[PDB]
Amino acid sequence: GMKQIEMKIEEILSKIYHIENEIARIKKLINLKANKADAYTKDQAYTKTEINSQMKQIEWKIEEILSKIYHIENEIARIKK
Amino acid sequence: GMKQIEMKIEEILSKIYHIENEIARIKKLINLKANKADAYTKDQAYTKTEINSQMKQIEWKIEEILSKIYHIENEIARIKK
Amino acid sequence: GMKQIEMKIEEILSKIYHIENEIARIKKLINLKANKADAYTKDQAYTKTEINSQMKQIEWKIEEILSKIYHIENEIARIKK
Repeated sequence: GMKQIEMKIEEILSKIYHIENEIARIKKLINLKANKADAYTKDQAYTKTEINSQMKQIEWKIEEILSKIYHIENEIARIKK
Repeated sequence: GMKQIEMKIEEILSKIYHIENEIARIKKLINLKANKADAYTKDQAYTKTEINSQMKQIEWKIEEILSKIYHIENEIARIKK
Repeated sequence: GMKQIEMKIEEILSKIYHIENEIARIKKLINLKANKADAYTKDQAYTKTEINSQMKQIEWKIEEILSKIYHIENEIARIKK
């Protein structure tokens, strides 16, 4: 009777020790994780694709401008010839 | 006396099983969390507000340029007439 | 004999109560962590440095353009004098 209880107690203590070691490992893993309060999401930041689209709009306007200037410089060269 | 100890042991074993199931769930949840080593924060990235401020300044410069170019093209047109 | 078993059961119940409190804490910590499904990383977003480089490239072009426009305006003022 006592022997059976003692055996169950030994198994219980082993399970508890194992749990305590799992919890220690979990605490270490948690500390490797980023906080919600810090990490940027779609609510805070643009994606690469979103930035690329905005930059592309600018770049087309730059190229159009350069093209207009090149034409202007040729016009001036014709006037002064 | 032995009956009461056995009952407590049953309760302990149930509690342990419950705890083990919670830990298993916890481990799976942790694995769905982003790592500090990967997640971008204010130290790594601009916000949408920061980007928007920079893009609006560029657009203002572009708007200034386009006014100057239109003016020039009209000046040239007058010289050639 | 039965007294000593009762004391080991008391120590086990104390350990379990402590563990339950650790688990409750762990769950609270996990809920403060950002999800992989939400957090932006290098796979979703540019860094400040990467944006700065792109913005510097645009700024150079704007500078080139402003210089060309200033030159052209001076050339036109001379032609019309």
